[PDB]
Amino acid sequence: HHHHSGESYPQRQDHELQALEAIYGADFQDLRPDACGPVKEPPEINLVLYPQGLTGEEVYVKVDLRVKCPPTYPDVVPEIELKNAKGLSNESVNLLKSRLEELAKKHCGEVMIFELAYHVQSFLSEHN
Amino acid sequence: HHHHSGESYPQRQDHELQALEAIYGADFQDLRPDACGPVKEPPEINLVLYPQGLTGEEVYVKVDLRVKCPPTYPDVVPEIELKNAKGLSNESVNLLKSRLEELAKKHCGEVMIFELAYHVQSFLSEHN
Repeated sequence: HHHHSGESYPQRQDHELQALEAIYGADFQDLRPDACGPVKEPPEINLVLYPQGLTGEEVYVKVDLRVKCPPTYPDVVPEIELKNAKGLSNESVNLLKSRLEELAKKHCGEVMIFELAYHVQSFLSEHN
Repeated sequence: HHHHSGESYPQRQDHELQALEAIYGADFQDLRPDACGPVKEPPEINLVLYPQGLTGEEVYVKVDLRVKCPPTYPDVVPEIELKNAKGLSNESVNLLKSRLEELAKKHCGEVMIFELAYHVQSFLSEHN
């Protein structure tokens, strides 16, 4: 009745955060403060995302992907927010948020932030 | 004229392998032998993939995702192969391979093995 990997929800979430930091690096940020105790707060991360395959150093379209993973993630959808949108209209931001929440529902059962991030990168490329 | 991350192709490929090992763990395998010299062969990995959100311990449909990344990856598509297919017909395996190579073409410019792996997991769930 448990996931085939045999890992708990915190281990699956912690492994995804390590994977996100390895690929995105400085564009990834764990917004949780350094806890002096043994309790780990639910992960809240920020991903600065650019159009797919962006080159150079001059950006025109970008947005920050704010993801808060509840304890039952990824068996439940995470809290998705879009911040610091640049070069996007209000209708395009609402559309992207609706598509991400729709993607998150179909992605339940597996960690999904990598798929949400690529969906944003592909979306930004279509509006660039 | 270079990627916005400022990282080279080997660094982007090595970061993806570290991310893949963190999430998939034992289902991920680097098929490159341990080189005693300083030259790193092109990454050739194997991903044992199951239907999305598979529970229990009894598997019915599964396949291994064989990916070989050329030096210019991800600016060029990687070599994709499907091995050890279980519960899938020959037509379904050829379809999955065609969809993965189509996905890889649209994903050029960013690392894509995570998107290829989820596409397989979602595909296996539709044939389960």
